[PDB]
Formats: sequence, structure tokens, C-alpha cells
Amino acid sequence: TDQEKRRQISIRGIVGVENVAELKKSFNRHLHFTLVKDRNVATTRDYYFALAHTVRDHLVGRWIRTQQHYYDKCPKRVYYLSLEFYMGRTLQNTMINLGLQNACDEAIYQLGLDIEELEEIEEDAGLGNGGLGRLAACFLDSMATLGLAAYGYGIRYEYGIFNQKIRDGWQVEEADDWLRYGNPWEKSRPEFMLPVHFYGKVEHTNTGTKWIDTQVVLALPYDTPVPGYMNNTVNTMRLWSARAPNDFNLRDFNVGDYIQAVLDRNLAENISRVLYPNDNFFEGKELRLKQEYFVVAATLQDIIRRFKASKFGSTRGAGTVFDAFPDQVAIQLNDTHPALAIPELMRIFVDIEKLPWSKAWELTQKTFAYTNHTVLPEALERWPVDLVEKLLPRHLEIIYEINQKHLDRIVALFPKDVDRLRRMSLIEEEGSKRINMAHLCIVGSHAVNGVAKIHSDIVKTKVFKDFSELEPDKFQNKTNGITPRRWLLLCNPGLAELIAEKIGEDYVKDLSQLTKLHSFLGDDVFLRELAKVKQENKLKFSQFLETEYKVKINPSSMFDVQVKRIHEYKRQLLNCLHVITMYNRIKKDPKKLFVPRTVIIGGKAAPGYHMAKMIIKLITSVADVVNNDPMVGSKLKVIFLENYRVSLAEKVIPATDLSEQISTAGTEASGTGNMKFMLNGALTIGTMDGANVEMAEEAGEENLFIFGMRIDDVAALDKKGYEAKEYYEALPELKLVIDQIDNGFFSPKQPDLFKDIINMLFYHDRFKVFADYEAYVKCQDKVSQLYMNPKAWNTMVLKNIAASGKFSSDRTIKEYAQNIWNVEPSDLKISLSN
Amino acid sequence: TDQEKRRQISIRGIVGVENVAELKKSFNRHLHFTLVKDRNVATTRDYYFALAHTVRDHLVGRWIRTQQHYYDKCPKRVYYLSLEFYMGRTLQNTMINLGLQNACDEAIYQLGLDIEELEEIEEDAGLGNGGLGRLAACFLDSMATLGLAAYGYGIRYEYGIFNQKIRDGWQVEEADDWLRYGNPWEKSRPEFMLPVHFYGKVEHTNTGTKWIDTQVVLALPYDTPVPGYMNNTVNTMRLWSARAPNDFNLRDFNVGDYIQAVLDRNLAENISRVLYPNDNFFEGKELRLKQEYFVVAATLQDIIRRFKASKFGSTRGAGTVFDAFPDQVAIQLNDTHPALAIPELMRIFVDIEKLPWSKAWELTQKTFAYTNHTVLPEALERWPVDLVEKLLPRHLEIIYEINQKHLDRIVALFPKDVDRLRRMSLIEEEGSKRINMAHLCIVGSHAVNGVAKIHSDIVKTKVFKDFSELEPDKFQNKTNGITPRRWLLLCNPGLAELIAEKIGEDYVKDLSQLTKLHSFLGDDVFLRELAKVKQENKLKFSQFLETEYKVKINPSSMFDVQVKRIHEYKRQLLNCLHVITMYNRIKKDPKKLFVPRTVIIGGKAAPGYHMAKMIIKLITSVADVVNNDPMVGSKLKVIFLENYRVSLAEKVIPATDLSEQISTAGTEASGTGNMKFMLNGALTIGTMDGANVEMAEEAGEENLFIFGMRIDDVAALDKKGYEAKEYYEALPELKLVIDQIDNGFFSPKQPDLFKDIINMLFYHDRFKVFADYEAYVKCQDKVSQLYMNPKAWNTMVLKNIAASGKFSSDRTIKEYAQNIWNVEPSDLKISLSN
Ligand SMILES: Nc1ncnc2c1ncn2[C@@H]1O[C@H](COP(=O)(O)O)[C@@H](O)[C@H]1O
Ligand SMILES: Nc1ncnc2c1ncn2[C@@H]1O[C@H](COP(=O)(O)O)[C@@H](O)[C@H]1O
Ligand SMILES: *Cc1c(COP(=O)(O)O)cnc(C)c1O
Ligand SMILES: *Cc1c(COP(=O)(O)O)cnc(C)c1O
Ligand SMILES: OC[C@H]1O[C@H](O)[C@H](O)[C@@H](O)[C@@H]1O
Ligand SMILES: OC[C@H]1O[C@H](O)[C@H](O)[C@@H](O)[C@@H]1O
Repeated sequence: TDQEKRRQISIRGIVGVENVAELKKSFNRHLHFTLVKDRNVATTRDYYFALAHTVRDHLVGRWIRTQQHYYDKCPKRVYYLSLEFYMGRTLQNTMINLGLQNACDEAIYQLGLDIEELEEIEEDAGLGNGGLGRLAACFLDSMATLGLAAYGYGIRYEYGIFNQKIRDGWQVEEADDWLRYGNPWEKSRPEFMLPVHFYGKVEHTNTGTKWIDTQVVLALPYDTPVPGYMNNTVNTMRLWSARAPNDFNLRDFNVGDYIQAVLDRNLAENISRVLYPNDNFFEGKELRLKQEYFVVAATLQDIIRRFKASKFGSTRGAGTVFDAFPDQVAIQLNDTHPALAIPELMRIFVDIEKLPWSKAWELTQKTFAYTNHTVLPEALERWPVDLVEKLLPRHLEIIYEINQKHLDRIVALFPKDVDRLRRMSLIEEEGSKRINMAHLCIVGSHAVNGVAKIHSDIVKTKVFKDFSELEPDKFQNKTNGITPRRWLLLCNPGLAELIAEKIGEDYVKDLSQLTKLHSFLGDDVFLRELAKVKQENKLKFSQFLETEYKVKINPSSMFDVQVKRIHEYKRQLLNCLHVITMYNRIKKDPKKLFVPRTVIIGGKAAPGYHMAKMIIKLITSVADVVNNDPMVGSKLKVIFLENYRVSLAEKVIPATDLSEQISTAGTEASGTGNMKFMLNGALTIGTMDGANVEMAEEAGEENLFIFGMRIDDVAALDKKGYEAKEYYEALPELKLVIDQIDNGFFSPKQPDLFKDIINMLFYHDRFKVFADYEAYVKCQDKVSQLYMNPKAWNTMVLKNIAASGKFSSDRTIKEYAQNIWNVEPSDLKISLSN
Repeated sequence: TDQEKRRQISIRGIVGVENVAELKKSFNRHLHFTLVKDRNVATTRDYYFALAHTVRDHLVGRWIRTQQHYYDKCPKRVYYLSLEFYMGRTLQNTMINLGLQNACDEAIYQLGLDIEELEEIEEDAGLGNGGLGRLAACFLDSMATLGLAAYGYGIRYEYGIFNQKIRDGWQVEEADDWLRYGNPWEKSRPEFMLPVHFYGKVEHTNTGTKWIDTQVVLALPYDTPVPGYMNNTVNTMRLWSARAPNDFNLRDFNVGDYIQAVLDRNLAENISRVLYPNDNFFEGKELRLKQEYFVVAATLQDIIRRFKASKFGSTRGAGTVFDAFPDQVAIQLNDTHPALAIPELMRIFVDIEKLPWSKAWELTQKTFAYTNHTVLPEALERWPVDLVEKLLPRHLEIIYEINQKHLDRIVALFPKDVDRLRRMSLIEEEGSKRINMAHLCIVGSHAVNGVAKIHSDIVKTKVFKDFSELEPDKFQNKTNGITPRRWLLLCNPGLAELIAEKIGEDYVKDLSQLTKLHSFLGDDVFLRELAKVKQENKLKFSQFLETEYKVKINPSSMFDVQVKRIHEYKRQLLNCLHVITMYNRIKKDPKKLFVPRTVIIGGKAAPGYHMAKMIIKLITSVADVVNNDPMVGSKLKVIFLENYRVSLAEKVIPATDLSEQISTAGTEASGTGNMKFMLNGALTIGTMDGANVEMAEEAGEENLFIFGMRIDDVAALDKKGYEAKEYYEALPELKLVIDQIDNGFFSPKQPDLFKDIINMLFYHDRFKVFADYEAYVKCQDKVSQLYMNPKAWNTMVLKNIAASGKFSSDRTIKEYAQNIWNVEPSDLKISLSN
């Protein structure tokens, strides 16, 4: 059942040939044979899927070769654990990284199709929600580009979080059914489903501790290949889908119990139903825990499986096959969501593999590395021990014994320090016992890191003081990055081509090389092209806006964008204050010079966030007024981008001129979007916090439009009293605006509509909108005047783009690989024809 | 969005080349690219799917060409409506009809795989249940072989009916989850879902009658290509799958209503969940109606769609585009299950198309043709008008107005005949109003037919007397048939090759040509080969039995099989009586000559059928005794085939010698299995009823082992009194057997186990087991003695096989095409290279 005849089963011949003739033959086989269609009945969506599958074959051939190489060389594998993967679309990104765009373009042209039309058919993968997930997505691209044997592990959300739609000015959430017509980029593995247990009880027997009487839930993996840039290296993203062990009971169907018959089906599937389910109640709270354990349990079993199966893996040789585990496995804990992976690995090791608790714990710590994204201690994930006790009984035991061994050594260094114990314990004993998941992640990992220089510092010294003191070397910093593939070459082929036409192409895999663009700082002919590229990107986006919004867009306008989640700390209300202000200024009397701007605000509000949704309605109302006002005209146009997401980001970003990063000082750890704009040719107007800080250190604070209170100033005010009533009367323009909002200038049908935004802004604010108002508008006026001089604007732009090179995720990954995972990057190209 | 460049989208190049080199290349592309596997991790199931997809491409290329031809020539299309499609497996049958078996064999051999092993991986399509569905399946193969533009329409049952498993002697039903790993032969059409309404209310407006306030259920079609024999003609079988319009409510998920959120999902999916759901209660009863309407509603919409889209179809030209409808469409109503198609087509025509009721009714009748399978009037499908009124309100109205127009003309021919009205009305007014579905099918069709000569006669004259009298020409006969592809060439390649080695290959598409085998009746050298072929088939099946049952099988044994549904009228209990009898005879004292037999009994019992299940347990108990009895040995072995189905039928049938068709006289209309055995080289022992009748007329009653009471004899006894107590004492051997059963000879642990089979056999029988007992055993002894003389046995066998030619489904289809559908068969081969 083997032989050398079975060597005929290979990709040897069917891999490598990627000319236009073969791409046409493949398109035809997929259109007709895979889709069971023909040119007479085929839809646009069918031609898209035919292109997707054609490209996928090239992708999968390289994935097979990549994985065969990993098995042969048996390197240390990196497993990126994240409850969020903001992947976006896959077609064009795959074509670029595999270098197929040119050929496919010609092929699809010869077939009589419009490739740009096939491309827009694709849905954004409903697998992510924001920056945490997009970081993971950029990391995947980087680890593949850096030749690392890395994996992406998460949950396959059937419906993601939701899609945003704006009807009648307000936000209405829709179910993101991205899978309605299927996903040609994934591949389910029905023959490989892992059991995930829940509830039950512990039974300490003679031959060990047993977790019995449980409810099993199957994890069905879906594999999607992640391609590296031009290196033939394609890695794996494996997402789990919840399924019941027996999705149909025949006995119940014969009795008429049509709900019972498929009862286990629903319960299990709720797990992978949506991303971040409403936790405002036990039911939804318990589901997040189930989702967290689900990813953990299934992922770990898979890792152990592949480990044992590895070349040098398993046996006796091997004394204990797991002695070399941390030398062959590295698991990155993105945030605290997968914190359960620590007790679980311990459960597998001790209960199933029968290894000594002490031996397993040693192995465990060397395996896990924790990443803190949220610097706020009030925002650290906690779980009621009661909830864990019910759902994961054997797991509560392990968290206690882990904690017991943690505290015992603290008194073995602080025998009198009774307060350091309760301050460092995993459990918080109060009128409801909770479990600090960040503490678990810290004690259970060999490394911990923040996402920015000051973020990591606050993490190391402030928040986890009593932890870093015990072991300084554990805490690190890994400043976030962005992939220059999807964020430059893909989204902005114009800029990427201009940059390469001057300094070659080595910048793509070595972004820091962008400093060589300074040798054109004096060149005005280049800056001509540079600004020309931005106008190209602006013409195309203007069309998008006109078609999708039916709003006349001034192409010569500025393009002032602020795209991110709608939240109070993110401000955007402050942006709206300035918008009304510019409107009022125009209303003063025309003729006065006013540099035209296109104020685009985008983002999604949380379902149970009243303030955020009012702010959306507030912006839309302002927009309707200033866009229809005959006086204003092509001077100021306000646009609220509906359903802002990865694909849309790729659209607006290369068309932006002014990046709005105006969050209150002291509320931002990093700023992934900030870096994207910088790289694309936009000037940044933003507070000196989060990402802006390090961007300033690279280009020069002089090159960014820093404004408002610094973190010190805010803490200074959070000691005296922020009475919003003051700035109101003190400031002229502010008064007018605020009044217009409260009197119903922007809401004639319902003047008391924004009544709630007023009361909060004054007597109940928290992020000081008014305190930075005046400071914000003056800063903006400096942007407007700078925008009046092209050379001055572009010279600063080139300064930003030329200093963005360190914000590449390749750099970040090089750091994680070097300082945390102990993995060495590689530039070698996987051979398809070995 | 067209051009002549789009002509590049074609199968021109990728269709036709089917050598071994290309079959290997395709296997590799599917194994690696479709399955995302390699030879290092690929399972047997993966290699199967890779072969299936490879073969499927050849299949789909011909389907595309076939359908493109149908559009071009625009012939009249036949739509076969059946709630059951017993398809079995598809791999090998597809290879034979497309002539790929040879090449694939070599290719798979060069890949180092065992093709027989890949083949057994495939599951039987859980789409059928018995003869009604297998008839439809054979018809599909025949219509494709006969070049007819025919379609198969039904429901895609997610779990079929159930799979049978015998544990501890009894029958236990299991959920037939044939789709667990997917079906590579089907193709869903998510972009084409048809709405199916339920409940609601009627609203007679100004502009027509409206059916409002309904509950929509989506019908998602799954397309599977049905290949014709060596003619490049591949037709379509389209099965509908129930889906909810909105399978997920986000609003409910945020509130924690995890059942509500996916509430509509379950309700809709129950429809296509299982075949023949338990109707013993309103819930299950209402579901069968929903299933019946579901197939109807979706199928008709599809037919209208394709009709309008047809070449000569739609417009004005066309005055009324539907004037030519019955000249372009023919819909066959297999049984009364799809009876709802009559009122529905009327609903579409009148309400939606706005055609005059009279004009629509004319069109309707010319479109439908009804097929009666059940001759019993007590078994005619009836529906409570109350149930229809709730579920399909607009439909009850139409059934009444159809009936009103039916009865009004009866008094316009029988103005005083008050009893003929209530006797011919669609509705039965009683202490619960019911609707006769057969009457609806008759009034709504232009043709009606029985499945056998006497069956159709009883249908024409007895049961539907007052209908045929009104219009004689409506009622016809179409004797059932069997396809010689799956039932000779596929299952018995040995016999098929022997038959062709003497009379060529024209017999495959013209089975009647089998009379030319008589020119070998005197040849003993041929009969040598003939019997050799049966021993070959017997050696292979013996292995199957030993491996699967762990029972030593005597290869020289007879192989006495009776495979069919376990039912009282089917007898098999009578067969068990004889089995015990042969056992007792051996127990008399050894040495006495007893021709060795392998008594194989197979079939499935209905879940709520107590008697049938006892009979299974009865047979198994007998088996355990006579198989373990040291005295008996390789003289008599009893086997009960677990989960008897199409694939198993293909296995045992070519290995049988004695076909048991012993059902009580007057309880069988046809006999599809009977014909299968006859064609394969088995002698038939059976009552003179159903299928045996016409087989006798072809080979000669002299050539079949006719026994027991005739239909006249039984009716003679059903006038005096069948006191089973008589034969009991009167017959020696019977007494012994019956007593052994009642005293617990075959059930020492529970002697009173068969106590219920005794009481029923005596005081509550209905099919006269004892009355035919003596007559049955003597007949059997004649089989045994004949079996002692090879030449005599084979000479009769050749007589059976040589006379089976008329039992081909090609003949039956030729008749339906000629006398009912008004469609002309064709021998022309579809050109792949046009
Ligand atoms: N024993 C092996 N030899 C070679 N390649 C392997 C082996 N096991 C796994 N691979 C490769 O790894 C891919 C992913 O496999 P796994 O790591 O088992 O999930 C497979 O499709 C193979 O291409
Ligand atoms: N307008 C058309 N011209 C040619 N072939 C057609 C056309 N419409 C349908 N067909 C063929 O019929 C197959 C089944 O289509 P339909 O009858 O639309 O279900 C399609 O895949 C085509 O191969
Ligand atoms: C980059 C990106 C983000 C980043 O998160 P912030 O915290 O908002 O910077 C979020 N959403 C999308 C669509 C992005 O592309
Ligand atoms: C042919 C066949 C039948 C035919 O039905 P009967 O009424 O039993 O002759 C039933 N089941 C299978 C598996 C068959 O192949
Ligand atoms: O600015 C984007 C940010 O999005 C999320 O908050 C991530 O957790 C953070 O690491 C990232 O920097
Ligand atoms: O013998 C097989 C029989 O199976 C079913 O009863 C069919 O309805 C009938 O037409 C067929 O003849």
C-alpha cells in the first residue's frame, strides 16, 4: 500500500508553469468543471470564483512545497494564537505575493472579462474586528515573507462581528454572512475533528486525575494558505469551526422532537457563530469563555499531534518526547483571550501524558509568550472562578495549583510582605472571586511585551511592577508594525512604483531602505510625481464616493480622514466640532479664503454603546446640512464611510492627505492605522501619544502636526477639575457650535436629539473635548495654510514616507523571532522544482 | 460585457482527451489542489475523492455539451417528478457509461493504488428507499441512453431514511449521514434559490387572488449529472434542499436568544431532513405534506423559468407564451406524492401569469401524466382538507374548483347518478373530510398508467372504473423495466462479457436481442462457461460473507436469496419455515442426501412495525442455531444481510441461484428485483403474481418455479375461512417447526419471545403462510433436485436470461416516450468536438 509507483502521486509536473496560456486553461477548467457552468449562464461571481480557484492552485502548490520543506528540515514552529484575524480580501494580495498579477491580467483580458470587476465580488473575511486582528494578519504575511514556519490559529466565525449600514443617519448592524456563497480560499478537514470538552466533574483516581461527565463539542479546522512575498513560501492559517459530535438524532425525529433531534447542533455552533458575542449577561459571558477554551483546546491538541509526528519527534530516544517541546514549539498569546492555553497545556501534559507537574510547568513557560495590547489595569480580563468552576472544573484546579506555586515563592522572597501576595495572586478574593488572566499569562510565559516603547514601559514598570521586579528580563517591547505588501504595493501601486523607480525594489522586504528617498528632498521634479500619484489615488476614490454616496466631491480638496472605531476616547466628536466650525466660518460671509476639504469620518460603533451611536448620527446630521447648504458648495463636503473595514481602508488610505489621530492623550498604546497613512503620503495631525510618538521620533515632531494636551497636562487637569462650562463661554466659535447642536440647528425635526451629547460633554466628559478644541482648530489652520503650498506640503510628506520604514511588520517579526521565539528568518526561496 | 473574446471561455481544449497520461495529471491536480493534500498525508478516502473528481470532469464536460445541444435544438423536455431516487453509488457506473473504466484502471494502477479499494469508500446516495425510487433511477439512466432531454426532480435528503444495523439479532436504525464527508457528484446552486410559501391567507383583490401572510422556505437545488451509455449524453438530476430565507438573526443573538436566532433554520431544514418521516402524528403528517409541496413548488418554478428562457420560448409571437407549454414540457407524476403539482401549476398560471382558469386547466392536463404503483384502493393517499386548508389555503380553493368542474360534467352525463358523483369526487365528505390524491392526479393528467399488465388492468377497470369509462384512452400500461448497465454490465461484468462474446454488444442498448442466446441452448460448452461465471460471482460474494459475517460459506452451495423490505405480505417468514424445516430434516439423521444451500435473507423493517422486526429476530435466531449446530455443517448456512441497498444488491444478485419471490398472491403489482435476478442467471421460485407473471410469459411458466395459491384460490379462501389451526396438525413438518418457535427452541433465554408471531400466524394472519407452506417446500425440493443436475439447471437459466430482454428500462422508456410524453428517442452521439 506504498511502493515507488506511489511516487507518481506528485505535483512535479502540475506546478511551476504560470504563463498566460495555462492561466486561461485553468480558468476554463474551474469555470466549467469546478463551478459546473458555461459562458452562456455564468455570472460575474462565477468568473470571480474561477479566477480565485485558478490563483489558489498556484498558492496550494507552493503551500505543499513549503510544508514538505518544514517537515524535512524540521525547524522550530511558531503558533500565533489570536481570537481575531482581520484578513480582508485575498485575490489581489495573493496575486502580488505570488507574482501573478501581470499574467492573470492579460489572461482575464483575453477571456473578455474586466478583472477589476471580478475583484470587487470578493467579500472581506468576517474573521477580524480591528487592530488586534489586523496586527495578527500583518504578522502572518511577515512570518511567511521571512521564511518562518509559522501558523495562525483562531476561530472561523460564521458571521464575524457584523456589517455596518447607515440608514436614516443612524447605525444599524447587519449579520456579516460572508460565507453565503462560500470561501474559495479555505479548505475544511472533516476527517480531522478534535474533541473539546466542557462542564463535567473531576475524579481523582489511582492512575491519575480524570475529567469526566463532560459535554463534547467538535472542532472542525479550516485551512487557508498565507503567501509570503515572492519567496514561494506559503504558510497555514487554521481556523476552528464548532460542530456537535452527533449533529442529528434520528430517535427524536421519529418522535416529532424536531428541535431535540438537532439540539446539540445549535449549542455547539454558537461558539463559532459571532466574534465578541454580547457578554452583558451570564449566557453571553459564558459563551466568550467557551469560545476562548474552544480555540485553546483544539489548537493545542493539533500542535502536540504535529509535534509527536515530527521528524526528530517521538520515541524513546527521546526519553520524554516533550523534553525538546519548547525547542520545537513557540506559542504567541495575542492579548489574554487565549490565556486558557497555559492551564490546558498543563492538563494535557500532566493528566494525559503523565509528566510530573514540575516538569510540565517548566516546559509550559518556555513555550508561551504573552503580548499585552491594553495598558489599562481596569481593562484587564477577569473571569469569575464560579464560571470557570462550572465550565472547566479541572482547569480551576490547575489555575489554583499554578497560583499556589506562584505565591509560595513570593513569601520565599517576601515572607512578611502580606500585601505583595494578594497584589500578585492570579485570584482576586472579593464579594465575587475573579481570576486575573494577565497574571496567568505572565506567570505562564517566559516573555511578555507591550506594543510601543512607552506602552511596554508602563507595562513593565507601572502595571506589572511587582512582576517585572521579580524577573526584569521577562518584560520586553515590540513596537507594532504594518506589512508593506497589502499596505503599499497592493493598495497603492502608484506610490510603490514611484518609490522603486528611484531606489529600486529592496525596500519591499526592507522598508527602512526608505531613508534613501531623502536624496530627493531637494528634487522638485520628483515631488511633482509624488503629488501626481496622490491626485491619481484621489480621482479614483472621488469616483467611489460619488457612486456610493451621491455627493459631489472636489478632487482638488484636501481629503481629511479619520477612520477607526467610533468611541469617546477616539474623539471624532472633536473633529465634528471643527467641521461645524469651518462651516460656520464659511457662513460668516463667503469670499474669505478657505482651502477646500473633504472631511471623511469612518468607523463602527458597539451595539450597546449609546454615546458612540449618537456621535454617528451627529456627524451624519452635520453632513446633510453642510453638503446641501447652497452657500458652502465645493468648499466643504462631509462623508461618513459606511462599514469601514480592511478593503475600504485600502481604498481611502492611499487617497488621504490629512490623517486624523486626535485621541485624548493617555488613551492610546499604539496606532497601526497611523503608520499606514504615513507610508501612503499623508500628513499626520494628532496628539503626542500612542503611535504618533514614535512616528515623530522617525520623521521629526516638526513633520507631524502635534497638538493638544500631553499626557502630563491631562494628569495635571485630572487633579484640579475639568469644568467644560469654562471653555464654552471663553471660546467664541465653540459656543456657536455647541449651541447649534443643543438648539437643534442640525436637527430641526428633533432639536433635543443631541441633548444627551451636550449633558455628557459638560457635566460628564472624561476625554476633554473642549480642553483641546481651540488647540485643535488652530493646528488645523496650520494644516490648511501648509496645504496652500504644494512644495512645502510634499517636502514634509516625503519626510514622512522616507521615515516610515521602521513601521514595517517585517521589522517587528524580526524582533519577535530574535528576542522571543528564538527563530531565525530566511531569505531563501522555496524550490517548486526540486 | 460580451465580445468575441469571451468565446475564449470554453471547454473546447479541456474536453475529449481521455488517455492514461491525462487521467493521472487530473488525479494529481485534484488530490493536491482540490483536496489540499499530498501522498504523505493523503488517506484512502482522499484518493477516492480525487478519482471521483477526475471522472466527474469528463462527466461535466459532456453535460455541458448535452445541455448546450438541448438549448440549440430546443426539444420537448421530460421532467420526472419523484419523492424518491435510489441512486446507489456513482463512480464505476459513471466510468462504464463514459467508457473510462479501462484507462482509469491503468492510471490508478500506475499511481500505486488499489482501485477496488477506492471504489468501496463511496457511500450509497441516501436519496431513495425502495422500488419506487430505483425505478426512477433506472429511468434516468434510460432517458439519457435514449438521447431524451429528461430531468430528475426530487428532494435532497440530508439523512435519507436510515441505515440498518443488526446488533444482538434485532434491527436498530441508524441515521444515514451519507453527506458527512461530502458528495463529489453534486453541485449546489446558492445563487439560485426558489421561495416556497406556506400557511398564510387568501385575499381576493381587484387585480386577482392573492396568497398573503405566508412563511417562506428556500429551495436550494443540487445538480448531479446522469450519464447515458456511450453516447456522450449526460442529463440532470436536480434535488432541492430546504433552507430558511434568513438562517441567522443577529438581533436575537445579542439578546441571548441562541435558539430564536437560528429558529427559522431548523423549521425549514426539517423538510429535506429525512425520507418518509413518521406520519403517525399531526407533526409528522404535516411534514410529509410540506415535503410534497416543497418539491412541487420549487420544481415547477424552475420548469417555467427554463421554458420562458427557451429558444422559441417567450414573447409575443407567442400570443400567450404558454400556448406551446405542453408541447415543450412533459411532467411525469411518479405515484401520488407530487399530486400537488396540478393545483400549483394552476396557481402559477391563473394567479401569477393571469391566464384564464379554463385556458390554464387545458394546458395543465396536457402537461401531467400520472403513474399508479399501488393497486390497493385502501392504500390511496388522502389528505385532510383541514390540514391543506391551514398549510396551503389557496391550494384548497383550487382543488375544490377543479373538483367542482369535475363533478358538474359528471351530472352532465349522469344527471340522476347521485352515487357516481360522491364516488368520483376528489373530496370524501365524512366525519373528517379527506382529499383523494389519485383522483386529482387522474383528473389533472392526460394519461395514467399501471406498472404491469394485470396491475394496469385492475387500475383501469376495477379501481378507477368510473374514470376509465368516461375516457378509456387515458389509462394505459407501462410494464416496469430495469437498466442493463447497472444491472448487468456494472454488477456482472462476467456474464456481460460471456453474452457479448457470443452475440456481440448490441444487446446492451437493445436487451431483447438476448433471444439470440437460445442458439446456444444445445451448446454444453457454453453452459460450462455460463455456470463458471456464476461460480466466479459466488466465490467473490462468499469472501464478502466470510469477512463481514464470520460464517463459513460453502462455495458449491446453492445461494438461495430473498432480499426486499421486511413485511408480512412479502412473507420471508414462510422462507424461514422452510429453513427450519431443512434443518429439522438434517436433524432427522445425517447421511441422507441434502443439496447444500446458503439461505440469505435481506431487507429493512419499518421503525413502527412490530411484526416485521420480530421476523428479523426470528430469522437471526434460526441462523445462530443452524450455523453453530455441529451436525449441520457446510450443509446449511443462514445469512441475514444487514442494511440491504443498491450497492449490496449489485453484490449478491450476480451471485444468486434461487430468487425468492414468494409473496402472497394478490399483493404484488410488479417486481423490479425479480427481473434483476432473471437477467443475472438465477432461477425464480415464486408465486404466480406481480412480476413473475410476465417473466413466465417470456421464458415459459415451465422455466420458473411457480407455486402456491393463485389469485383466484386466495379469493376462494377469503370466502370460507382460513383457520391456520388446520394445516398445523394436518402437516407433520409444519407442526415441528411452529412448535419449536413457540416452545423456544430457537430462543432458550426467552421461549415466549416469538409468542407474538404464533398468535398472529394462527388467529390473526392475512397472507396465508401455512396455506402455502406444504406447497412451498415441495416446490423447493424440485429446485434442489434440479440443482443436482448442472446441465438441466443451466439450460433453464439460459432460458431465463435469454427471455429477460424485454425487462429493460430502455423498452419501458421507449413506451413512455411514444405513448405518453410524445418524445422521440435518439441514437446520435453528442459531439464533444463540435
Ligand atoms: N510525513 C510527512 N512528509 C512530508 N510532508 C509532510 C508530512 N506530514 C505532513 N507534511 C506536509 O505538511 C502539510 C500539512 O500537514 P500537517 O503538518 O500534518 O498539518 C501536508 O499537506 C504535507 O504537505
Ligand atoms: N442560453 C443558453 N445557451 C446555451 N446553453 C445554455 C443556455 N442556457 C442554458 N444552457 C445550458 O444549460 C445548462 C443548464 O442550464 P439551465 O437549463 O439554465 O438550468 C447550462 O450550464 C448551459 O450549459
Ligand atoms: C489598520 C486597521 C485598523 C487598526 O486599528 P486602530 O486601532 O483603529 O488603528 C482597524 N481597522 C482597519 C480596517 C484597519 O485596516
Ligand atoms: C431493485 C431493488 C429494489 C426493488 O424493489 P422491490 O419492490 O423490493 O422489488 C429494492 N431495493 C433495492 C436495493 C433494489 O436494488
Ligand atoms: O492602532 C491599532 C491597535 O489596534 C489594537 O488596539 C491592537 O491591540 C493594538 O496592538 C494596535 O496597535
Ligand atoms: O418490485 C419493485 C416495485 O417497487 C415499488 O413498489 C415500485 O413502486 C414498483 O413500481 C416496483 O415494481
